[PDB]
Amino acid sequence: DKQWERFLVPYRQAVEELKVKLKGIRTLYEYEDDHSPIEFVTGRVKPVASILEKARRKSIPLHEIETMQDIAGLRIMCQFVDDIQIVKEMLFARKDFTVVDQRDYIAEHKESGYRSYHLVVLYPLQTVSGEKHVLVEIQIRTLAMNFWATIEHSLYKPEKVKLRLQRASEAASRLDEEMSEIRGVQEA
Amino acid sequence: DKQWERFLVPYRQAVEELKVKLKGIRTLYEYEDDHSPIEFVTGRVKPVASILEKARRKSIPLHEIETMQDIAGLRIMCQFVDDIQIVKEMLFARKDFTVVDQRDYIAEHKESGYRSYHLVVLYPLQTVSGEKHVLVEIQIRTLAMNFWATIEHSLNYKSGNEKVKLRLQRASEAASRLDEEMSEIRGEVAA
Amino acid sequence: DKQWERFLVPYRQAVEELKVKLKGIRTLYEYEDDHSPIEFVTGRVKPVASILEKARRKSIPLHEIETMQDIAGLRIMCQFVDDIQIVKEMLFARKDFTVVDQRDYIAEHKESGYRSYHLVVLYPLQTVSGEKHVLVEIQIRTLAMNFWATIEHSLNYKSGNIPEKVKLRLQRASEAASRLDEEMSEIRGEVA
Amino acid sequence: DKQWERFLVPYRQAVEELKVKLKGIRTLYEYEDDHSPIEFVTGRVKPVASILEKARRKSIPLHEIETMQDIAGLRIMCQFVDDIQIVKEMLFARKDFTVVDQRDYIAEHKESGYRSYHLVVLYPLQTVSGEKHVLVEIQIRTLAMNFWATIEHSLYKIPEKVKLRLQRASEAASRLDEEMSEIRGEVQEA
Ligand SMILES: Nc1nc2c(ncn2C2OC(COP(=O)(O)OP(=O)(O)OP(=O)(O)O)C(OP(=O)(O)OP(=O)(O)O)C2O)c(=O)[nH]1
Ligand SMILES: Nc1nc2c(ncn2[C@@H]2OC(COP(=O)(O)OP(=O)(O)OP(=O)(O)O)C(OP(=O)(O)OP(=O)(O)O)C2O)c(=O)[nH]1
Ligand SMILES: Nc1nc2c(ncn2[C@@H]2OC(COP(=O)(O)OP(=O)(O)OP(=O)(O)O)C(OP(=O)(O)OP(=O)(O)O)[C@H]2O)c(=O)[nH]1
Ligand SMILES: Nc1nc2c(ncn2[C@@H]2OC(COP(=O)(O)OP(=O)(O)OP(=O)(O)O)C(OP(=O)(O)OP(=O)(O)O)[C@H]2O)c(=O)[nH]1
Ligand SMILES: Nc1nc2c(ncn2[C@@H]2OC(COP(=O)(O)OP(=O)(O)OP(=O)(O)O)[C@H](OP(=O)(O)OP(=O)(O)O)[C@H]2O)c(=O)[nH]1
Ligand SMILES: Nc1nc2c(ncn2[C@H]2OC(COP(=O)(O)OP(=O)(O)OP(=O)(O)O)[C@@H](OP(=O)(O)OP(=O)(O)O)C2O)c(=O)[nH]1
Repeated sequence: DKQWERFLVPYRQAVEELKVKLKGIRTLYEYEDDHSPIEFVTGRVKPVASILEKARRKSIPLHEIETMQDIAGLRIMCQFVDDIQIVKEMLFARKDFTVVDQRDYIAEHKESGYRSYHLVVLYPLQTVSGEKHVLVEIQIRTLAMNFWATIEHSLYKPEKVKLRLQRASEAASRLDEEMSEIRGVQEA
Repeated sequence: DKQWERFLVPYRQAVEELKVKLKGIRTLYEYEDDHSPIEFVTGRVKPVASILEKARRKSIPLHEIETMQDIAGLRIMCQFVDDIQIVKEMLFARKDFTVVDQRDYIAEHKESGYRSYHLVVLYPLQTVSGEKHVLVEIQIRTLAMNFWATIEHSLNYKSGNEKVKLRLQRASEAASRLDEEMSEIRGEVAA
Repeated sequence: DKQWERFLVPYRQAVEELKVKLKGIRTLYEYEDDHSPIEFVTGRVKPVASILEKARRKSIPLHEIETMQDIAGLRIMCQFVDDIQIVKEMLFARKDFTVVDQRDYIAEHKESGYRSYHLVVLYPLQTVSGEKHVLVEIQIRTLAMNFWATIEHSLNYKSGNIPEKVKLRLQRASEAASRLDEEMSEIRGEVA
Repeated sequence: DKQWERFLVPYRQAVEELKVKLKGIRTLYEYEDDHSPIEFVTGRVKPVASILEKARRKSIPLHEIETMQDIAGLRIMCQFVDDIQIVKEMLFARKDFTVVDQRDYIAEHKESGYRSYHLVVLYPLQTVSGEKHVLVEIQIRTLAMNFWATIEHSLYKIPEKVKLRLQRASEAASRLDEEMSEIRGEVQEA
């Protein structure tokens, strides 16, 4: 299976560079103190097994899984739902990649209960031969959404429970709105 | 402060080592692939400013701030409260260090609402002199408690000044219930 | 002095980024599994101390310290001198920055015998406040040159000033070193 | 297959941990106001291919490869040959592992020209199952040795005249090392 691992080399690289780039955004507020809209950033390559599986599901020819948009992904975590908008601004203003696609599951959460902002970028990768472009999916979401989705994604490992899970999601969504509301201590 | 810097180097070394060690557990659960009892591992050394400040408001003579327990600290993050217990039992079993204090604020949350399991270890550090020991506070919490704690902590960090506080209190309670509901949903899927 | 670390934020950032970008070049050879022209890659942000010194020397006003070429630097270590050309061409082809200066102290060694290939680049750091370009110096060396340069530098960190019997020579050291590389290149040549 | 991926997990972990432990040693000198005996530190685990070919060469029966001493290896580089003694002491004085073997190829340098000090330690990895011990081979060398060792290791790709030029290249490096420390001595007298 060296075949695919050789294929994923530029995806690994793309992710590592984007980790350093985005993890450093936060670092900019670190010497003006303030409040940073970014709490932390994670990154990952879809494991080969998952890549072939999803390509069948959405019926993609092995010759064109490049068009699969989340072989490489990064995840940005914020405190408040209004930070997501701010982070959006940045990623759009950036010109070391270019935004290609977007899916707002914060406005219209999924039937599962799932909430996140997904923006797919086109990352220009420098290689020994020339210049490749790989699709990276960045996912922006609050800690609350991240709490919900991390547990739900795991359960991967019954209809009564799909419902309780959807209930839990919105419970969590209210706890979001409540902290943002609480943030009205700005009255100082 | 070049003097301070020499004081904090062992603590930084201690965070870095434990960081790598504890991500060993996560790393290991990726193979034998069930859900890892550790989601994230972070670590920080207290900034000199906060070291002096925490010192002031607890007496602690500036020649005895080695007794301050959280100069070095790691935070461990778990999906489930069940996962915390596993992580707790792993730490007590380790030979690379020694537990010397624990404060269970999951059982009895603080007045502010804060929940977390706090474990204090004595970490041995090889040096150029001989062998140094340092106190490192390991904090364990769920994604849900981590959500509350991060947000409440930041708000407090702007000075800290009423009815807001009681809403924060209830907020912790909501999160606890979300935690409980997810545990129930878990054993429900056993079936 | 808290002004300095805020000043240096974009410098470490840029260094961190080129570090990951360059190590990736190496990585593109553990799969190809042939010879990689890059063995190691390091980076530094000049200490405030060194920055201040270098400012007076080069005659750089402190409010335009930005014009200093190596506040941020990276260093790439190669096996053979020929590897240095392969990396030079690679760097010149990259479009995530642009080359603005080069100094070939390999062909024309410095007085004290220091050898290396320096190229200075203009790096496009994205930030919240828009963009920003930083001058980053990339040094390129063989292991052999690296050996000499490291040691000489550590010595030159004794009062700066230094005897002329230790000055009987490290150039001779450096010429010896230069000949080792010469030899190693030749030896390699024997492939048959 | 995956029975290997599982085998190497304690080795990759022990490497990651020692990497952090040893890199930290130089950091003790960033405010020591002295010179650090460690310049840098590298780490690797042996890729399965390499592991197999070695055991099917040194004639090691598979079912006990965990006797093979360098499945996990770190490597310490120094400026001077005097540093190597110093680091060596530290390593011996450490309590987070025990030294169990040693090969001084600086003292007695191998037909090829190979010079470096090899230290073998038993590392007590805390695992979930308990406490595993794993053999890790630490290699200490000067930059000079490293320049030579690195190039020669890669020439993996033979003429008896070439083997000899290489031998003399090792010597050349060794002298240049000695000249360096010599130069270093004269510097101290000032
Ligand atoms: N502030 C904050 N950070 C969190 C939190 N949870 C996780 N992190 C961090 O997540 C990081 C990176 O994501 P991780 O998924 O845990 O994976 P990593 O093992 O760090 O691999 P990666 O670095 O991304 O290749 C961090 O540090 P770095 O990678 O930057 O360095 P450091 O790792 O030294 O802490 C974090 O501090 C959190 O609740 N709050
Ligand atoms: N070891 C060694 N290095 C040398 C020698 N000559 C020049 N260099 C270095 O070159 C560096 C970077 O490029 P420049 O100094 O700008 O190149 P030059 O234009 O030739 O120097 P110049 O501007 O004329 O003084 C160094 O880093 P810095 O010292 O500035 O910062 P650090 O110690 O952090 O590495 C050097 O130490 C030498 O004889 N021996
Ligand atoms: N967000 C939040 N965090 C809390 C709360 N209560 C305690 N913690 C934390 O507990 C810490 C460790 O304290 P412990 O010594 O384990 O227990 P305590 O006795 O309750 O603290 P104490 O000794 O009284 O100060 C922290 O680090 P430090 O603040 O000291 O340093 P940092 O800013 O790095 O987080 C906390 O922020 C709380 O009500 N909300
Ligand atoms: N460049 C170079 N390196 C040498 C030479 N001789 C030995 N070494 C190395 O020594 C290694 C480990 O040391 P030991 O096994 O303890 O010493 P020995 O008993 O002499 O080797 P042996 O057991 O006979 O094979 C290596 O790793 P491995 O090769 O096994 O794998 P890799 O380089 O990928 O790590 C070496 O390459 C040499 O003549 N030139
Ligand atoms: N926890 C959770 N995550 C969800 C849910 N719905 C979608 N996501 C995720 O969305 C992913 C990628 O986003 P998109 O492809 O842009 O959005 P969609 O088109 O809706 O996905 P889709 O085509 O339906 O699969 C994920 O990574 P992958 O699963 O593909 O791989 P991994 O989790 O390992 O990263 C998700 O897990 C959900 O209901 N719960
Ligand atoms: N301080 C110093 N470092 C040197 C010198 N020559 C080479 N190095 C190296 O410095 C490295 C980095 O040191 P680190 O402490 O690991 O810091 P980093 O730059 O962030 O690397 P890191 O990624 O953390 O390992 C190397 O990475 P690796 O490829 O080994 O691992 P690696 O691939 O891991 O880089 C080196 O080979 C020198 O004269 N002085």
